[PDB]
Amino acid sequence: PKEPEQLRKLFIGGLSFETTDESLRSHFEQWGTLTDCVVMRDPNTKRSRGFGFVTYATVEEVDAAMNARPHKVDGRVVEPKRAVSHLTVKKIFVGGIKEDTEEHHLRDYFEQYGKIEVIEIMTDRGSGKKRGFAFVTFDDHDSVDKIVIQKYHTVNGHNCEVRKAL
Ligand SMILES: CC(C)N(C)S(=O)(=O)N1CCO[C@H](C)C1
Repeated sequence: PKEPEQLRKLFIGGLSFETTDESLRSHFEQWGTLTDCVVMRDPNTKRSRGFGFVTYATVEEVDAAMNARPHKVDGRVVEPKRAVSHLTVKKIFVGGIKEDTEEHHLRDYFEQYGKIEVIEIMTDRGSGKKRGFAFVTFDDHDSVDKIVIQKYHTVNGHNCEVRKAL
């Protein structure tokens, strides 16, 4: 069946106050079927709150929209982010990699989530031995958001624990 609706949503910040449900939909329908699309407004004045959300039919459509950033909607570059599972970071902790996992193992796996800028395999300050964890820094937060919602990460045969790093 369908992926959970929460994983199909994009929170769009930085909207022009002139953006409407209809203009937000017309824009974001370029990357998939929208089952929902709302501009948040004040309950009394109806003036835009400057943000809204869109819900796609599939996760692949969310990916397509994110890959099409930057989005200029009604003349203003907006800020789409996947729904919270927002702590917006570009770096992950990767644990459980033991002593045999190398840079290329992490690169070959994680490069399919986003563009990697730094891989830091952690070693012991005294002995230089690998400590069994690493940090990966990407050029953009959506890579991290995609990573941390997965139930599982398998790298170099290890089932890894992956979390946002700050
Ligand atoms: C040993 C490991 C489990 N940590 C406690 S960490 O390496 O300090 N680490 C640094 C902060 O970001 C990560 C989420 C956590």
